[PDB]
Amino acid sequence: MKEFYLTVEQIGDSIFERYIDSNGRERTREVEYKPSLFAHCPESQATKYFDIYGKPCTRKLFANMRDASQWIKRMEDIGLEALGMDDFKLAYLSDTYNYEIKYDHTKIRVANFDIEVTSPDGFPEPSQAKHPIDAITHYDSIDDRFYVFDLLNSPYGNVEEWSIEIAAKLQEQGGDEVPSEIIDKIIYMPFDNEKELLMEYLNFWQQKTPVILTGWNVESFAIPYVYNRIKNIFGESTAKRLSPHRKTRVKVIENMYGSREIITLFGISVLDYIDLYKKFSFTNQPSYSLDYISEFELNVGKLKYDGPISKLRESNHQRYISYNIIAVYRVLQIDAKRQFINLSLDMGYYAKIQIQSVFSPIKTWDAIIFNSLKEQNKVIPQGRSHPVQPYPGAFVKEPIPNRYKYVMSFDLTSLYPSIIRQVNISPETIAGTFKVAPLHDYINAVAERPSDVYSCSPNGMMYYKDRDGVVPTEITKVFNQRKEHKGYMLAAQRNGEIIKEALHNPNLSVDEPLDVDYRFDFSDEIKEKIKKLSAKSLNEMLFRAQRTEVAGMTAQINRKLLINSLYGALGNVWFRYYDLRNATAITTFGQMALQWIERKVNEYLNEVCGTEGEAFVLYGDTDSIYVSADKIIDKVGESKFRDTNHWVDFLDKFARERMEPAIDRGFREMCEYMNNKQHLMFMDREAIAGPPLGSKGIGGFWTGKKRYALNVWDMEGTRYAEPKLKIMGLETQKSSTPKAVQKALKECIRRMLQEGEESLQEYFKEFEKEFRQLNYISIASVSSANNIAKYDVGGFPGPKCPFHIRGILTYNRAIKGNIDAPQVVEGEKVYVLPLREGNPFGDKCIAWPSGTEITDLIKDDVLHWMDYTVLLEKTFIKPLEGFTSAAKLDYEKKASLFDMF
DNA sequence: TCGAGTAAGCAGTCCGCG
DNA sequence: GCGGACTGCTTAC
Ligand SMILES: O=c1ccn([C@H]2C[C@H](O)[C@@H](COP(=O)(O)NP(=O)(O)OP(=O)(O)O)O2)c(=O)[nH]1
Ligand SMILES: [Ca+2]
Ligand SMILES: [Ca+2]
Ligand SMILES: [Ca+2]
Ligand SMILES: [Ca+2]
Ligand SMILES: [Ca+2]
Repeated sequence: MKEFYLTVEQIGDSIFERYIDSNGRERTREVEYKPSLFAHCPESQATKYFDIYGKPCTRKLFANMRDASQWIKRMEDIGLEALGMDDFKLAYLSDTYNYEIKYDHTKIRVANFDIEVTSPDGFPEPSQAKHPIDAITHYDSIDDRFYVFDLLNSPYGNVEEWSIEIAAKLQEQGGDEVPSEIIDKIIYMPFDNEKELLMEYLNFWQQKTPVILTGWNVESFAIPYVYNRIKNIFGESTAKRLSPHRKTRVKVIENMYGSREIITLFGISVLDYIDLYKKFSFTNQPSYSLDYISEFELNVGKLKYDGPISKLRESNHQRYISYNIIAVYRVLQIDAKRQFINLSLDMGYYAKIQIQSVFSPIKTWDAIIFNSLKEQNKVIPQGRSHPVQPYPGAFVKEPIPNRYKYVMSFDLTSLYPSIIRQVNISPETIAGTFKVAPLHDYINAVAERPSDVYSCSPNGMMYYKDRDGVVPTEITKVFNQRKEHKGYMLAAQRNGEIIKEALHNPNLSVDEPLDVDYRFDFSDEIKEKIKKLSAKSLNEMLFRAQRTEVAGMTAQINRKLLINSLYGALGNVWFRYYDLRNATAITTFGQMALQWIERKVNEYLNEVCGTEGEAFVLYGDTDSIYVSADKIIDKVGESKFRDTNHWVDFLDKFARERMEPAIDRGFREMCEYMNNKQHLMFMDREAIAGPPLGSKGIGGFWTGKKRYALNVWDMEGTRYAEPKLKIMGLETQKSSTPKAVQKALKECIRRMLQEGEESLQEYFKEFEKEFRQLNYISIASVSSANNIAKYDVGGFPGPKCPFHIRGILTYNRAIKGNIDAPQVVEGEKVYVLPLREGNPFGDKCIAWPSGTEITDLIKDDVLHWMDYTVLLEKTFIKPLEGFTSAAKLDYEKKASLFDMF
């Protein structure tokens, strides 16, 4: 078995490494690693080492890591570049694992934990840790066991042992419904006192030391709480046993508004699942409580209990412990679906970094590029300081606000990475500059050809064509990986639609789901068997197909994120290869590419229609164009189509056989114009959209840039069983829009696009009539809440106080004096409701922590005084008015001459 | 919100606009 | 009442 690292740290002049040896055993070692760094040397001196620009370097081998660090400092004192990898543990990993790492996840100890702390006087601050830890559940991936540490005796109450038999039974039996599949995996340990609990936990931790440590808010709460509580009870040395090297650091995390403290445990890789979720999920959620996210991801019900959490252990210890266990399991269930741990491991081992560095694309790419260069005996440049400077981005076309009946969209494959590769954009491939014409002149192909020697971008930059830069070389590798996983994702998606179709005609039989790989398009044999299956089996297959789609989505979209972040890093001052010339080369080329192909598509369609000067491209943003297909449909005549699927087939074939070849020709000419290294502008059909055949639906509409809705029948080769709304930017897509209002606005849009004006009118009339019955949470707005203190002047709104902050200040006055009441936390999200004039809260709105019921003391008053009229006008009527005016229709029936009959 | 980038939309404050 | 200048927040890419 090939060896692989688990964790690596630098502690003074030593590297401390945990690793899996060639026999599959976990080991630890301390290595007196002697790092090398580099200085430029005379061309006369014979070396094998060259910088990225081809300048020769001499290697300097240091007696230890502190000597190397001191040398860097002195080189700055002299004013000379100190070249090489200054993060010595990355150099250590590069030397020690000089091959593509194959890791075995079954040997990696992944721990998932959660603690409970009863607190009568508000939130238990981890820096203080003044309250007993009364429960820990710690799941270990190697053992596949939930270890439960339960405090029976506390100053806040003495309790009886938790019962696994009660835990297992249904809620209807008085049980806790702990999932049957984990019941046999629970190892329950009760304790007579907190000191014994914590000592045993540390002994357990020593035996089963996490490599990856995760859970929900573990970095901000659980870890600092446990560390500080042990520190308070036993002293520092004992608390440091949470580190396998007995080293910890209090780390100050800073933002624009303030700072917070976390505990760095040397030799452990903390991947807090909340942070993995925020980075890798591509959602923006109204709440990030585990109950909220679990309900969203898994469709599990919120865990119900009577009274406040501060009294739960005393009143119902049985439920208290069961809920602690379930909380740990829910994170495991979310990871089973989303697979963010798998992603982090893949990425981390690929780059040869500490696994926790997957949060930083700058660190990830620094390591990838370093390792790549090192293989050629090339030497990385020193990082330099740069002032933050703005630079230009993508082009977005201003659409004419209107309905658009038939629409075909086209999109460039992985645009910015493709530009990097096509143009050959890299720190070491810069060849020089040329005199720039206005962008318009390049778009229309009237400007002089930039170069007959080098590969060009319309920002004035020229690049070598003789060899690929390291940035193109390395970005291509990850792009190719992304392509494979996107293939699996789309196959799974297409497979899901086959099952959805079959579910229209389920067979009356007792069946089992088919044992199949959803990552590959179903064979004819599989399709024939699916048509014979029961609804139970089909639904189970659909669930499995959709789970496979999600797995593929995680793998593909986050590889996309990584490569797009390499582009972004070029425009971040902390990146070793920061260069606004290269960042701007990419974006400016993109602006040209979009507008160039806009022209070419307009030219092609005008030719085939026999018309002159009309605009077929109605919209474009960054790398995509939207083409009006009305005239193409009208050339055949709607009466000649059998059904909706018939004109969809026709447009699909037209896009693939006619437009794509023309688009390809257009881009090949642009490549020659810019003298680029390799043609990689691949623009393929994305969406086919329109109303159902024979209906009064409008098909689609735009209100402005980044704000549109389309009724889509086929998306990237997936032919839907039922049409899918593609809605971008509109209020249905915003986390700030109330839940029930998103739902209502979506139905309004559906009716507009699929059914027409009259259908829209009847739904509006009903919503307006009934909406006051909707649950208050479902009609509350949502907002992040920053700078509460800034706008707080004696408990009242200061100058220019934002609406949501005003609401928080109102809440704060209403709960004043109560240490029990939930506090609004700076930087988190709040629900917001408007209040009718003359209300007892003394202001026009109130806000409270999102994902929660408002506290009982003020709930009745909030409900009594909620301003339904303002709520409706602001969240529903205003956006709907926007949609309908753009689409040129009315949400309320206009008076007619027929009324007088 | 510690963690790659820019474009650009809407809500709301403040206050001009005879 | 609406718009511009501005802050705040959130989305598309
Ligand atoms: O998070 C992002 C998204 C997009 N972009 C830029 C780069 C990207 O190539 C371009 C187009 O984004 P898309 O969302 O269309 N995806 P892309 O073309 O990169 O990939 P895909 O192949 O999926 O379309 O906009 C970013 O820089 N960061
Ligand atoms: Ca694209
Ligand atoms: Ca694409
Ligand atoms: Ca059937
Ligand atoms: Ca796109
Ligand atoms: Ca193609």
